[PDB]
Amino acid sequence: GPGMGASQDDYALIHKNILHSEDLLKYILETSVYPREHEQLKGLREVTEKHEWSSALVAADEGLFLSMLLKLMNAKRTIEIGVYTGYSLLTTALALPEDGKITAIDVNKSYFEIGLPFIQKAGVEHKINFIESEALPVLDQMLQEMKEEDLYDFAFVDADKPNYANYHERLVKLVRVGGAIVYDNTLWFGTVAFPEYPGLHPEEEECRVSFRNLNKLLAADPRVEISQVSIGDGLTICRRLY
Amino acid sequence: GPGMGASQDDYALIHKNILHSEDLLKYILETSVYPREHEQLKGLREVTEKHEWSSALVAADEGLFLSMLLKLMNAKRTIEIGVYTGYSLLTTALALPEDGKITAIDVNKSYFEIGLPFIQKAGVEHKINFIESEALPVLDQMLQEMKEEDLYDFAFVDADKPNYANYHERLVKLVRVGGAIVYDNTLWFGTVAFPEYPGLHPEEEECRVSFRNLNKLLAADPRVEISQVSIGDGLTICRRLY
Ligand SMILES: Nc1ncnc2c1ncn2[C@@H]1O[C@H](CSCC[C@H](N)C(=O)O)[C@@H](O)[C@H]1O
Ligand SMILES: Nc1ncnc2c1ncn2[C@@H]1O[C@H](CSCC[C@H](N)C(=O)O)[C@@H](O)[C@H]1O
Ligand SMILES: [Mg+2]
Ligand SMILES: [Mg+2]
Repeated sequence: GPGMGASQDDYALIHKNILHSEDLLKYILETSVYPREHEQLKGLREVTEKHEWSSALVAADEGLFLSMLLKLMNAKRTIEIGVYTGYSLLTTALALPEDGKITAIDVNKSYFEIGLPFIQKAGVEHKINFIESEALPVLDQMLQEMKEEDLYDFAFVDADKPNYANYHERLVKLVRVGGAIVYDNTLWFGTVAFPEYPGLHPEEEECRVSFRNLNKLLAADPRVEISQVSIGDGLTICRRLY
Repeated sequence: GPGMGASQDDYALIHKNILHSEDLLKYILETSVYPREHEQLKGLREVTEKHEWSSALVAADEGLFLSMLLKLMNAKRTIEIGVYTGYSLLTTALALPEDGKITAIDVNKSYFEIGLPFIQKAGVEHKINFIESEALPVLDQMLQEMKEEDLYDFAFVDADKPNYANYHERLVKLVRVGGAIVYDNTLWFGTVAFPEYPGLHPEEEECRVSFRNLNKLLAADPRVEISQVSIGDGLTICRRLY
C-alpha cells in the first residue's frame, strides 16, 4: 500500500536467540569473534546496529564461519543474494584471493551505499559487481547466458526468505558441481520447531512456514548433500552432487 | 572420563544443552540429520547411545557438518584424536575419496571394536589405520618422521579435553598450510561463559577452566585463523596460515 511498511519494531522475534543464554553468545563474540574481526567489519557492524533493519544483519560469529568455509574450499567466484549494508559481502571479499570475483544482488542500493565506504577502505571494492535488482530476474538471465566455465563456487542466500525455494531451483544450476550454497536463517528464531507459533507478525509467520517447507525440501533433494548448522539464526550448507 | 577417570554417572552436565530448546535440537535431527545419516552410522549411534560413556559421542548434526567440511576442502589424508566407538571416524571415512587415509588414535581399542562391525559393513575400514595409544607420544614421534609431502589435510581433536593445548602445539606442525584443525567441545555445555560455575564434578570443572584458557589461546594465535561454531557442544575450526 501507499503507506509505510512493517517496521522491525512490529516484529515479535527480534529479541529471541537460538543459544541457551545471552551470556553464551556474548562469550563467543567477545572471546572468538571481535579479536578476529577486521576493523572495517567492526565499523560496518556498528553503523548497521543503529539502522532501522538491524535485525537482518548477519551474526558476526556466522561471518567468521563463512570466511572459514570460503578459504577452506578455495572459492574464487561467488554470488550473494541479499546484501543489505554489506557485512557478509565484505566478509566474503576479504576472504577471497586478490583475483576473487563476487556478484552481489540487492533491490536496495541505498543499503549497499552504507557499507560501500567500509568496503573501499578495506581495499576490496574491485572484487564486487553490485546489481541493483530483484534477484529472480537476474538469476533467470544467468541461466541463459552463463557457460560451464563461469559457474560459481559459492552462493550465499540471505534475501527475502519466502523466495528461497525459488532461488534454489536456479542456484543448483548456477553453482558448479562440488560447489556450495548457503541458506541463511533456516532455523528462523527457533520457530521452525513448531507447527503453530502464537503472536507472530504475519511477515514472520510467512517465513516460519516457508522455512519448514524449505528444510524438508533440501533434506529430500538428491541433487545436494546438506548440513544444517545451529550458528547465528541457523544456516544450511548445500553441496552440489551432480 | 571415557579414557580414564570418574564414571559418566558422576558428572553433572550430561543432560545440559547449548541450545535453549530441546524441541529445536530434535527438529534439526528429525528434519535434517536422520534422513541423511548413513545406515551404518545409525546403527553405530544406536549402540553407542546405550553405552556407559554415551555423553562423549559426537552429535549427529555435528557429524554431517564435519562431513561437509571434509568434502568442500577436498581432504584426502586426515588424523583423528579420540575415536571412542567410531562415529566421527566412520563419518570421515565415508566422506573421503576411495583412496583416502585416516590415522585414528585412541587409548581404548575396545571402544573402537564396538564400532568396527558398522565400519566394516560400510566398506571403508581399509581407509583407517587405528593406533592404540595415548595421543601425545604418537604426535611426538610423527614430528620426528613427518615429511612435508605427507602433512595432514584435516585433524579432528576430541580426546582428553585438558590436553588440547598440548595437542595444538604438535598439530600446527603436522597439518599442512591451509589445512584444518577442529577442536571438539570448546563450549563445554555452555559453562565456559562463566568465571565460576558451581555444581560440577572436578573433571568437568577442569575442562571448563582448560577450554576457557584454550579459547583465549586460539583467538590470539597468529599461526591460525579460527571460527568457533555453536554446533553440537561447540567446536573451533583452525586453519593453519604458516
Ligand atoms: N527480491 C529480492 N531480490 C534481491 N534482494 C532482496 C529481495 N528482497 C529483499 N532483498 C534484500 O535482501 C536483503 C536481506 S538482509 C541481507 C543481510 C546481509 N547479507 C548481511 O550480511 O547483513 C535486504 O537488503 C533486502 O533489500
Ligand atoms: N590421552 C589420550 N590419548 C588418546 N585417546 C584418549 C586419551 N584420553 C582419552 N582418550 C579417548 O578419547 C575418546 C574421547 S570420546 C571421542 C568421541 C568420538 N570422536 C565420536 O565421534 O563419538 C575416548 O574414546 C577415550 O578413550
Ligand atoms: Mg540472515
Ligand atoms: Mg566431543
